Amino acid sequence: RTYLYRGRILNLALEGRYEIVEHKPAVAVIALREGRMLFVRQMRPAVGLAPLEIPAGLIEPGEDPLEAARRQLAEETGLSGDLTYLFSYFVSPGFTDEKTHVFLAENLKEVEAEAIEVVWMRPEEALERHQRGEVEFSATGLVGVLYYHAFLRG
Amino acid sequence: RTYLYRGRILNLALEGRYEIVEHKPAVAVIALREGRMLFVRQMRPAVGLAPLEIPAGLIEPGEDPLEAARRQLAEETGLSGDLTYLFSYFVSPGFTDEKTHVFLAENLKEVEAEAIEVVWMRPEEALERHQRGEVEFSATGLVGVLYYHAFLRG
Ligand SMILES: [Mg+2]
Ligand SMILES: [Mg+2]
Repeated sequence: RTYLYRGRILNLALEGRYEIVEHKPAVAVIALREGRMLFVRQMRPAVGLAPLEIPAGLIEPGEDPLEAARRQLAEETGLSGDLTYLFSYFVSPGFTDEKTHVFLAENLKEVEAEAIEVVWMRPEEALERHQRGEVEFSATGLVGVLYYHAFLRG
Repeated sequence: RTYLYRGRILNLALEGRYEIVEHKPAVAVIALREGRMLFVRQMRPAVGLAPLEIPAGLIEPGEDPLEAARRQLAEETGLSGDLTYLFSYFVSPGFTDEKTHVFLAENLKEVEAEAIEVVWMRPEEALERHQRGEVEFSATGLVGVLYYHAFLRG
């Protein structure tokens, strides 16, 4: 593997003819309260709009997935809860190695009081708005919505 | 936006301090038959392993999402079916603009008879194997699994 670029959040390398973007692993947190899911929105220059996502971020040096999940939840929403590991996925294995570890958060407590907008919304409504073309989803946002519809309903 | 690299499936640009990877949009197809979901696996140099995915691929010039979905299903699995658009998502809006359009395929018919391995598997079993750390998921594979558990069960 030969490198063409070493950046802040990514490296661009060539492995033969394959173009590979190395990227730090990430975490995402699914949280439900009173039937609303905890979504967040922020300007995303890469896409030119603010898609509906769930608390997420990169895992930093020294941190493991669970710890990063805690930090991202607190830094983006000011909350903490009991986290449980759910599953993981590669965002787009065809060109990048970014892997995302998803956690479920329960018994949320506000521990703190912005570039990131906190958007509490019933998953049913998020799905409907998307179907109506009013909002876009990030992989984490869609995963949160589908996960809810599959195992957390009522 | 200034470009540092123009490749085959991606461009690397800088928008101020933001590192942005331009990528063609993609499609993914969820298909269930006799309780098994249509997964596919292939060597993915970017991740160094073969994660569990569902039929997917890039949308080529002149093609719209629905047409690309048809092609990817036929080229990777040799099947065709009645496709319905479900939803879309940005794989990782923090650095790339790759957007994936997901479709549901029903009434599958084999129209044709490999780098891509066809893996029919009950979603329940795919989820269990993943939980056991025996298989990894791509975003498309996980989305397929969660979608099934949420709206196609029985
Ligand atoms: Mg961070
Ligand atoms: Mg193709």
